Amino acid sequence: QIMEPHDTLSPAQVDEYRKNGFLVQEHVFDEEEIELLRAEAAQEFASGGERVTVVRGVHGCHLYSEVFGRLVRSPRLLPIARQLLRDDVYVHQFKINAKRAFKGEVWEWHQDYTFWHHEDGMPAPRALSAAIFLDEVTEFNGPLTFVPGGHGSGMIDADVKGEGWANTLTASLKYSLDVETMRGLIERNGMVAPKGPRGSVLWFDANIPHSSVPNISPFDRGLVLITYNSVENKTDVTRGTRPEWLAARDFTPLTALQATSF
Amino acid sequence: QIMEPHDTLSPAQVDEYRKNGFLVQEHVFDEEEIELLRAEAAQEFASGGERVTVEQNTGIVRGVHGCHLYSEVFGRLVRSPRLLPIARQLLRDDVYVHQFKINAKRAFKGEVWEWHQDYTFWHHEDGMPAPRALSAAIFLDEVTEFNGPLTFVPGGHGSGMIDADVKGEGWANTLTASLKYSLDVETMRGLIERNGMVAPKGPRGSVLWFDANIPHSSVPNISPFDRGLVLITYNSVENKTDVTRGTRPEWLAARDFTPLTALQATSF
Ligand code: PRO
Ligand code: PRO
Ligand SMILES: [O]
Repeated sequence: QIMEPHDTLSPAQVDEYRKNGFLVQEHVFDEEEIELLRAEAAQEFASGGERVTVVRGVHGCHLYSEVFGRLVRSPRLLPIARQLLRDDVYVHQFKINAKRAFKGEVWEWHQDYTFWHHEDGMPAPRALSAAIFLDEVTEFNGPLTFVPGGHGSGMIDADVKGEGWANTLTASLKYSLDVETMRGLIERNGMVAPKGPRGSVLWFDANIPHSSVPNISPFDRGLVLITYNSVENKTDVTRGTRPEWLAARDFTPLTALQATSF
Repeated sequence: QIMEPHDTLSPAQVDEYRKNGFLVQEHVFDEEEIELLRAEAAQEFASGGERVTVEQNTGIVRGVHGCHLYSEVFGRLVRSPRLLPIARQLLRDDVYVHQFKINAKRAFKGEVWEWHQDYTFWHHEDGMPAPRALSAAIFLDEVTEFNGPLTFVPGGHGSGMIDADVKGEGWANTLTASLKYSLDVETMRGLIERNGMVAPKGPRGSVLWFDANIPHSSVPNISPFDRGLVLITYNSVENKTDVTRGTRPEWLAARDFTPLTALQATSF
């Protein structure tokens, strides 16, 4: 049996990712693959316990689901994560954010790296996320929205609340960026809400500022977000304040899935 | 502590490798690094027992095989971030070491490596199913016109596996001036009449990457200068050898197909 030889990003693609801080590959996974992933997302939402947020999200699924454990090692994903981070990689965080059709809430503006630095002791922004589109992403279903190029200022300040981790993945974020600081960013750089079909992957930088609106449409916007971190860039588990299902502690380099008879 | 971020080949370098079947990177390893590998190789030639090979005219060391399984330095070398990312890149897979060898081609007495394709041996002796494998040749010495460089038919990998005369049962003659599978002189001449011959050169510390199926050879070294090469053969994990048609020991043909991971920078 045969896995297709690993495909990496073109030099132009890499350049676009570096410039903008994000990049879309369309139709990475086919419909049958996507349906498998949706079914498993549904299992995880139904049985996740304390790993579910209210359903707003579920976290850490690759540690509990075999299908998700295999996904993060996929030859469609792992080679590009390696290429972009220029290292072996492991999964820092895994989450599925079901931005539900009628009543799907905001994600206020944030840089993931701000959270991961302060909550988990990640030392540099040498990480990225791959967001798999379980549904078509349009203007109307609350797309992920970015300031392009906004990753190249490093972190930028954000006020904190809670002496806990509970408010890290709510509508009200622990480290959001204020109206003024965003107005600045937006006035200079733009806003972009990249779009795509079911099965696409949206790659984005740990430090790019991003957000998403409420879901207007009658349509869902299920995303599977896999955060790859550089093994060299492993988080300092002695600054770590969160469970494994939010911030991994096993830094074993991932290997790609090979084709087997089962 | 920090390893330099993984460097891979440019698209132009990769196009050159696929077209010619070989590619030189100059000055990959520095002098101090080469010197560590030189000293470890001297240790393996002195302690490798059955894994050592001698030139016929003499008792002088021709080569030692399998050192990554016995030497910790060599076990780490194959995982080096100067090497592993490029092997993964060119083979478009995770990889593992099929074969490891050090070929000391001494200053006045190194003998011939007759024309051959590595893949022919690996396919028939070891059960490698396709030529999705490559060798990285580390130059422990400057490779010049005069110290018996590996010499290739550029582009000769792309007309598949050429047919060769088998000589005998088993494998001891896979490592000799007398090769088990050497090439039909009439097809050699053909290959060469249409493709030519090239002996890549470079300074100490360079790496010469070459395709598993590229016809290659080397002449004797009659310079006053050694040509020590550390040759690491990476194979794609998908392309793992069929260990059920395998005729040779571990130190010629690996059986552990665990994907290699890169060495990280630690405090020791
Ligand atoms: O707490 C976290 O790490 C994720 C990333 C930003 C939103 N929630
Ligand atoms: O026997 C082998 O496997 C190597 C490749 C060709 C010459 N010796
Ligand atoms: O060879």
